[PDB]
Amino acid sequence: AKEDNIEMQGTVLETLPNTMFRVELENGHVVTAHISGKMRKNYIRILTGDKVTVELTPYDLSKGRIVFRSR
Repeated sequence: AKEDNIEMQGTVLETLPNTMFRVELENGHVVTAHISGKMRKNYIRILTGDKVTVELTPYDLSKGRIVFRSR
């Protein structure tokens, strides 16, 4: 409605500790992201350079998360 979270994704540049994504965004900046928890165990597998989603907030632009497969 007003301050909602946007899907606004990237290129995986690192696959981080367990299965996370140090992603270069569509805006040109590096963000830390995880996938959305749910699909991890129907394991929809990805590596260092895959087409990730990365949803983020209005306020905190340094982070993100693979919501639904959009790129």
